[PDB]
Amino acid sequence: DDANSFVRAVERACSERGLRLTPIRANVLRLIADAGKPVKAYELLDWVREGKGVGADAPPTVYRALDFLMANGFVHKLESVNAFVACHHPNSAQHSVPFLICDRCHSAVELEDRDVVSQLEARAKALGFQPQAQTLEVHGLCAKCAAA
Amino acid sequence: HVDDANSFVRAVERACSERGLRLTPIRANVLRLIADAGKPVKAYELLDWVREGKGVGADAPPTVYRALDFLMANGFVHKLESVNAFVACHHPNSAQHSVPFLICDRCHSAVELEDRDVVSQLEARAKALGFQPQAQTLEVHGLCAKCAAA
Ligand SMILES: [Zn+2]
Ligand SMILES: [Zn+2]
Repeated sequence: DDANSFVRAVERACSERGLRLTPIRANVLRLIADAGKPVKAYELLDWVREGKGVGADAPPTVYRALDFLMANGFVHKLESVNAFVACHHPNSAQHSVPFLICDRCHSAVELEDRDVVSQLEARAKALGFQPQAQTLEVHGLCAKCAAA
Repeated sequence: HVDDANSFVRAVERACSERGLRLTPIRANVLRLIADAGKPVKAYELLDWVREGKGVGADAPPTVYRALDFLMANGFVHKLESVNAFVACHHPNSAQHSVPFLICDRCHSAVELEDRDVVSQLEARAKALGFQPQAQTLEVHGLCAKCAAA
């Protein structure tokens, strides 16, 4: 229900935004949702292929589906560990620390300064948000994308 | 070719290409109107400007509000609750004293983070983690208490 909660929020978001979930995009979304942990690009391709030997999606098609999710902010690249993670959503605890994500490149870094976060979360609760129903995200621009 | 608000419209158009979104004329029209205005814009005002820009044949109000919902749902435009008016996303090099926004990802309502102490620390942490808080003001994304309860 963790994974179903993620799929439902992205489907709801796509409906609202005018985005289209083709079959591969829904397939990839489901595999990422059912992982519940960061995913390597090679694991996603293996999983997509596990269905049919010959009738499998070509790798570029699989990775364009992953880029679609990243570009729309449903998935980030945790470059810490060279893997892909679902956006924060109304999910469980025990792996929830805010993400800092770049607008252009969709890499994420985890904000691990407990008192900066705690202050940020306090400000947001006072201002009408629920930092514990959904872990916050900070969105900005990385130094590397800023250089161009 | 493109100055500073024109860069913003360009980058939204590029983002549409990478995301799988269609930027119709009315969507580009409302975006450019919001971007060129500097100050938050009321909805009735965009509707005014859209009619003034076109004249005979103007888009009906439902078309203009749906284009605004498109822009909000995709995070290019927020509704600033305090002034009940719309503002562009934070974007690169807009030259001003801008402050970070806190946006609900469900209703697209935003509020400014006016706590200098908390903002200063966040930007300091972001600079330490590899980001450029001066190249583009930070946004914080969360779920509002009202949207959470519904
Ligand atoms: Zn980047
Ligand atoms: Zn809300």
